[PDB]
Amino acid sequence: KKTLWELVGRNKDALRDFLKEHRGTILLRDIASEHKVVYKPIFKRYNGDPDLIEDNSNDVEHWYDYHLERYWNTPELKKEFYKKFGPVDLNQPIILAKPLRQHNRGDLVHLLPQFVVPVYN
Amino acid sequence: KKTLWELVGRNKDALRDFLKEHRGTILLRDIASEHKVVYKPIFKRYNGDPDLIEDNSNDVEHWYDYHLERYWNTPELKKEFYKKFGPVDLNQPIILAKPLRQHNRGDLVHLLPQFVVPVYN
Repeated sequence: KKTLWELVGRNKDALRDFLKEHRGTILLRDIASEHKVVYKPIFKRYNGDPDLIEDNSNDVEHWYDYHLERYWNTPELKKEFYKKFGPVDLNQPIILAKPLRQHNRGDLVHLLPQFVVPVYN
Repeated sequence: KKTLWELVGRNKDALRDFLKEHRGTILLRDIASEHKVVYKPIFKRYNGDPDLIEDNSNDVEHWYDYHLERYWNTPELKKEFYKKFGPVDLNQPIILAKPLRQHNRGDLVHLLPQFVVPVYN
């Protein structure tokens, strides 16, 4: 697909490398939400790696379900959702990020690589 | 076309007072990008003063170099760029602004006063 998780072929080390390589330019758009917010990933002041939460399949499942339920909530929309994104990848990490919108100083979000596309890749 | 930073005497309190005085009648066109998009100056969350960033001249250099490399990245264009804008002024604040409609980079941009010209209504 065109999502970040497919672009790195479902591999957390490659995801971490990808984000690290484009630290100064990289933005992510949620395409699983109706309101196409673009987000700036958070990086760790130290080693310069992205701030990822690894191995929390519980939170992954929640975010996955949350989107399906909020935005793709009809039998029809549901078949397309699954066509676009596939079944949940419980092994993906969660990316720490802030939405590019006004007054975003506090705002942290958890994004699934499965649901985001790089801007400008 | 005289830039905002020139019009306010390269003084950062002068810049703040200018955006306060013209609130509601000025927009800002980014003239350092290929597409010269017009944005609206963001005012502080519960608002009198413009939402500027004044403490970070590494972010100033980042945005100045960013446009140079993206948009003026031939020998010819780099000359025209420099002749037009001059060296980066590290004393300038960063202007938080938002697009007038849905934008590929999201709904918040950082604009250099050195790279923008006012658009009046």
